[PDB]
Amino acid sequence: MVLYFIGMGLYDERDITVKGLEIAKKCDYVFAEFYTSLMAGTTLGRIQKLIGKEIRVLSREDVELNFENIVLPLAKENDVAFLTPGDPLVATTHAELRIRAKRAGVESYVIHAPSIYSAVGITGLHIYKFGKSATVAYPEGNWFPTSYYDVIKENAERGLHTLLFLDIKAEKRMYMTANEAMELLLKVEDMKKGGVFTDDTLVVVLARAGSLNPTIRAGYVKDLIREDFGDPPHILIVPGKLHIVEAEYLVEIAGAPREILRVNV
Amino acid sequence: MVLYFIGMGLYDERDITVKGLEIAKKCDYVFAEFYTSLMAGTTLGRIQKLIGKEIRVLSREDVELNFENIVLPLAKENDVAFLTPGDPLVATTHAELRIRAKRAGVESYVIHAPSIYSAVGITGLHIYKFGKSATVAYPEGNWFPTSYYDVIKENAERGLHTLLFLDIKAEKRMYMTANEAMELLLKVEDMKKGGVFTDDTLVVVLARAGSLNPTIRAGYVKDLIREDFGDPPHILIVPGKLHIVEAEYLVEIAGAPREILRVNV
Ligand SMILES: Nc1ncnc2c1ncn2[C@@H]1O[C@H](CSCC[C@H](N)C(=O)O)[C@@H](O)[C@H]1O
Ligand code: NA
Repeated sequence: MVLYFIGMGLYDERDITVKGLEIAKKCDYVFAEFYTSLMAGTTLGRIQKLIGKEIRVLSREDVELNFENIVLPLAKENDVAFLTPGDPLVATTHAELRIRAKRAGVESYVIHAPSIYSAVGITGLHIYKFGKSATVAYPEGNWFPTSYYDVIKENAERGLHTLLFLDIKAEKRMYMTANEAMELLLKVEDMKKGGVFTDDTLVVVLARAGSLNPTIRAGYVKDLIREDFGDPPHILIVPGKLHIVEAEYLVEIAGAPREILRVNV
Repeated sequence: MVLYFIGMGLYDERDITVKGLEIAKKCDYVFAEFYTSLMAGTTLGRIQKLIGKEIRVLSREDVELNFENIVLPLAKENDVAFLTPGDPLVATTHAELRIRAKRAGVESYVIHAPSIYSAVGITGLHIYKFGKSATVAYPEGNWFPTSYYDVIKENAERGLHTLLFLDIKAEKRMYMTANEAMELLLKVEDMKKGGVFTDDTLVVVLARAGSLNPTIRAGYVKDLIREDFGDPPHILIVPGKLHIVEAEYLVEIAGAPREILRVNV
């Protein structure tokens, strides 16, 4: 009787750690969700094939309202695994599920996997220089989210980089592109006018991290806002003050304008 | 003609991803470094047996000063793998290595793995609330660095959490414990008296992340400063003001005192 929170990683079924795979293979029941992120390089079939078990996919409602009714009951008499994209506890509310497990007398263990949060390292930006992170959320009806704009501003004043997770509506199959995130940010800039995000702002786009050929691009909003970065998932990053080697990397690897090599100390 | 930056993960040889293991097995030559960090839950022998290849260890100088003379030459006519603890390119200087590859006409791909940057999510603290990160260094001689103290201050001031890496002497295999980190910070507080780190400061300790039995403890400095958190590596976190949900996880999972439910929320 035990519950394992196992991350499947960034892009495909092979992004799971060996630890996670060997443990999953031996579990009596295997559950999973695919609404907290998008694994663009795999399918349930390949995952099931790899694990050798039938996987039951849970919806956000199943998890958020019925985890203790669907999963925990089985964990009391068996070994259960709950799979999620990337790392199970990063930018999700799955951590709270460990409390529910506890209160049900079920021991839980966490098996990490590569996460988008650390994969930003591939952009060449020093990961220790990232500040507070935020999520660019799709406006809905008359409600237009904007706090993420304030995060960029706060980080920028401190010279820190800003990681922007992009919205996702799995059931509607909606995956926010970096382009849409940029459009929303310009609209918020027009609203607040803090000179935080404009056509001249340098940004970095990372798409489908985890694949052998992710899309890594850096440049000014005016030039990237309409560029095709390939299929989702995408994340947008607004760098703060750059170190020379960061700029060098963005130019050499992410095709940024050579002019950014000239940093303003 | 191809260099593969492959992450070994957090704690033991099984923290590498299935993708990383399979690719490593197809490489003609396999290099690894254990100076940016160490896999306390395994050995070079166990990693070699898992990969089924002989692994050549590289020192910090081998990499920083001679990467292009030791690794790249072979990558020109073979498939080569460069293994590192955690997720590749997280270590500040590693991304630049890809520029060296490009310059040498060598293709490079990144195979991600679990990083402490995302693994700390197991402490229950929301990942988006983490601010700038820092490393607590041992003072020595006339040198007493304290910038990490200022990082905590700026972060906590904005309600952000601070991830603190503890000093490590790879070659000498000596790790700074969370206990030593706390003592050091109290000492720094005594000199700067900014009211940033005191006996009443709430801290979180994460030890052996990646292991199936990690140590996750949360409490006030006065009660944790002499507690035994087990074997290294240790990571110290100074949380900013907590979301009730974070506080609850810390109490139920990290054994934190109920007092934080009213004092630090
Ligand atoms: N492989 C990938 N490439 C680019 N962005 C990704 C990504 N995986 C996740 N994301 C980003 O993060 C959002 C999901 S947030 C959940 C993250 C997950 N627990 C993890 O550990 O990665 C997506 O909407 C997207 O903006
Ligand atoms: Na961070």
